[PDB]
Amino acid sequence: GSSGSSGEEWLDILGNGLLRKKTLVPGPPGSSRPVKGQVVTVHLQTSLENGTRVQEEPELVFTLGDCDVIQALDLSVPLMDVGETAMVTADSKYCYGPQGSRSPYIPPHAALCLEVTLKTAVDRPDLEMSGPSSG
Repeated sequence: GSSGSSGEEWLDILGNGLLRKKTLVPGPPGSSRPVKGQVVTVHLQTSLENGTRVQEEPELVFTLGDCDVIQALDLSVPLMDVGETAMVTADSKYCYGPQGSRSPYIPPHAALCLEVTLKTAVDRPDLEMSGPSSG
């Protein structure tokens, strides 16, 4: 027969298998998934499949719904409730690309372990005296 939710292994966000998600720590019953188009602040940490931390962003902020961040992070944020620590493992393609990065630099086709943590989601900006400009 069939029980219902079949989650023996990581969760397929896209379905292919590249970009996956693993809830490390679930949030409270009061929390809930944020909205696309608001200021979401989480903690993303890039690390080589081996264990070579490439970067560490404690206060990562971006505008959900604008792909202003990694394709494995912006596609996971809206897949986790505020206060729930979830990890994501996608191929470089979704991370930086088959071409690599600049600074920090990263090798192509080189998967990277990223740990997403939804802290708070609001409309108001977090980083004062900061923002994009025309030029």
